[PDB]
Amino acid sequence: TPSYSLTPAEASAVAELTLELAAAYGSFGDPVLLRDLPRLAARLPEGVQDFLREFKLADRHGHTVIRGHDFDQRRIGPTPDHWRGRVRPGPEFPEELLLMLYSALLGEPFGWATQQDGHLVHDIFPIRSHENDQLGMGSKQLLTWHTEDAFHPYRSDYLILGALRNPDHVPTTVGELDLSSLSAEDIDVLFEPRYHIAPDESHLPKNNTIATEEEAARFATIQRMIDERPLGPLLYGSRLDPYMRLDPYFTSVPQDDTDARRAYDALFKVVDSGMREVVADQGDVLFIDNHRAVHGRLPFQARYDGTDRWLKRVCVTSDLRRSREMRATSATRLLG
Amino acid sequence: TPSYSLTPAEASAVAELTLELAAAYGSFGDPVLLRDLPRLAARLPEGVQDFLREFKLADRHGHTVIRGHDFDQRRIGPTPDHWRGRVRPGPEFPEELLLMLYSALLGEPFGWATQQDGHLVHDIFPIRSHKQLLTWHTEDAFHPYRSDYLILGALRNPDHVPTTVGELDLSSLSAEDIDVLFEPRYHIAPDESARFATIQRMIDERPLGPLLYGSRLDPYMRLDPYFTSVPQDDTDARRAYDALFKVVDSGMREVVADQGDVLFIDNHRAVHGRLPFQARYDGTDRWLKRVCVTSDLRRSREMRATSATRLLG
Ligand SMILES: [Fe+3]
Ligand SMILES: [Fe+3]
Repeated sequence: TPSYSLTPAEASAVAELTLELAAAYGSFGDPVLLRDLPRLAARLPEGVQDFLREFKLADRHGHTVIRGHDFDQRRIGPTPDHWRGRVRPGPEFPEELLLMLYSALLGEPFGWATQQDGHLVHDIFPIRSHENDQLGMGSKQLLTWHTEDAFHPYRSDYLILGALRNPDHVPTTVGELDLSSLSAEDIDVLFEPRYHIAPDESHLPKNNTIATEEEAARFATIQRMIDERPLGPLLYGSRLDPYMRLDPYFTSVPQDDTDARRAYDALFKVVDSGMREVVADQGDVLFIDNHRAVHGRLPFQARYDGTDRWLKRVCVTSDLRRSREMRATSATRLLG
Repeated sequence: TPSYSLTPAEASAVAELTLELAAAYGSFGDPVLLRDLPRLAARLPEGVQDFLREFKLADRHGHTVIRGHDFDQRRIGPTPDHWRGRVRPGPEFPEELLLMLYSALLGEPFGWATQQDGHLVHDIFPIRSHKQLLTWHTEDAFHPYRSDYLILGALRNPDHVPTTVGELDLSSLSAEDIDVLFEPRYHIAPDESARFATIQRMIDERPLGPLLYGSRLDPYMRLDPYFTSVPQDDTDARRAYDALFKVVDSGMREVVADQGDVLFIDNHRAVHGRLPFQARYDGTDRWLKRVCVTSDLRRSREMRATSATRLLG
C-alpha cells in the first residue's frame, strides 16, 4: 500500500502554513475559509498534492497514509475530557485546518447535523462516561469493521483521520477486497440487488422531530428506504475491480436466498482475513476510500488524564449537491 | 446574474499562463496534464478562482460568465470547416487548456466516447452540411451521469449570436404540481446514438424518474421536452409537467457569449438552447469550445472502460 513520508523540510513547510492560516482565519464558522480551502491546499508541498491526486485518480488502493507531520505537542495541549463545552477553535486549530486542506484536495468536507455540535472536524479521544460500548469516543471495548454508513446514498466517499497523539501506538484496522479470492459466480451474486442494508439508529427519522413539512422532506428518502426495504448490491462499479459497501452488523441476507448467503459468507471471510492494523502514530494522517476499504477500531484502556490518544476526523464527499434534499440550506455542509 | 470582468492585468496573466501550459504539455492525451489540472488552475488569478468557487458553493444561479479574456485571433486562426479528421491540438490549444483549468475548479472534465471522436473539448462552429425550431434542454437529461456543469468558451462571435438559458421560477407553480414532479412518473428517452469489452450497450434503460429533485423549496431540474413523455393514464403528472414546461419556456433568456467570454451553465439549475444563425462559412464564423464537468467521476465508473478514462460509453 503506497504511502508518503514527509522530509523534515516538507513537515516544517506544512506546519508553517497551518499556523499562518490558523492566524488568518477565525474558525470554520468563517464562510470564507470554506470557500478558500482548495486554493489554500495548493500551497501544500507539491509532492504531497501530487501524491494525493494520484491516489484519488488511480481509484485502486483503498487507503493511504502521509507520515511525518510536525504536530507541536506543547502548542496542542492536553487531550480534552470531552468535546462538549470546549472553546472553538482550540489550540489544535492548525491540525484541524490541515485536515480540511486535505479534504479539499479530495472533495468537499461535510458532516452530520446531530453529530458533535455539527463540527466538520470531529474529535476522537476517550470520554470516561462513554466508556461502555462500541463507538469513537470510547476505548475499553472493540469496534468491529465496516464501511461507514453503508446503507446511506450520501455516505462519505473518503475519511481522513489525523493522529494528534497516540502514546501507546494503538493502531486502526483497515481492510480491502482481494477480488482474486472470490469466485466469478459469487462476484456476480454480490453485484445483484439481493441484500438489505439497515440504517444505524442515528439515521432513523423517528430519532428527530415530526414538526413542519420542511424537515419531513429532509428525511423522506431515508423514510422511504425504511418503509420499502429495497434490496441492494454489496459490490458495484467495475466487475474487474469493484467498490464495496459492507457493514456486517446492519446487513441482512434474505433467508431463502441461498446463493446470496453463500456469496456473502465468502465475501465476509475474504475481508475479515484481509484486515490489517495500520498505526496512525503522532503526525500520521490516514486516508480511507469508503468505497474500497472497511475500517474498525481496537479496544484500549484509557488514562483519562489529558495524555490519551487523540485523533481528528473529517468526512469527505465527492458531490455535495447530491445530498441537497437532506441539507437545510444550499450553503450548509451538514446532513440532517 | 453575477459575472466577473477581468482587468487587462488579469487577462494578460491568464493568456500567459495558457500559453505556458500549451508549451509544457503535448495534448490532453497527456495523463500528467490531467493530473496537474487542479494545481495548475490554482495559478489563475485569485479573483477568478474565488468567483467561480462562490458560484459553485452558492448553488443559487443557473449560469455565470467570466468576461474579458484575451483570445489571440491571429494565433487562433480561421474557424475550421469541420471537427472530424482535424489534427488535435490546434493553434487554439491555450484556450482549450483554459476551459480545462476552469473545469478542474468546478469538478472533473469528462466526455462521451461517441461524441466528436471522444475529445474532451468539443467544437461548436457552423458546418457546411446544413424551418429551424427553437428548443432547449438539460444536457443529457435521461442519463444518471449527465454533466453537472457546462463550460462554453467563445473563441469568436462576430454577429453576437446569443445562447438561450432558462432557470426555474418556483412561485409560478403550485405545491401540488411540485410534489408530483418530485415523484418518479416521467420517461426521458436518450439523445443521438472500439469492439470490447462488453459491447457498447451495458447499463441500459430501466425505470420512470422525477423531473424535479434536491430541495423541495429550491429544486434542481432535468428537463428535455422533446424526449420527455408521461404515461397517458397519469393525468396528474401530465398536468404538472405542462405547468413546469410553461414556466421554464416563458422564463428563457438570451445570454451572449462574445469573443473572450466564458459562460458557465449549471446543468441542475438551468436549461440551455442554441439559436439558429446565418453562417458565412468563410473561416470567420462564430466558434465556441465546450467542456462537460462532473462533480463525481467515480460515480460513472460502470460506464467507463477503465479507471483512468474520462470518457463514458
Ligand atoms: Fe466507522
Ligand atoms: Fe445542449
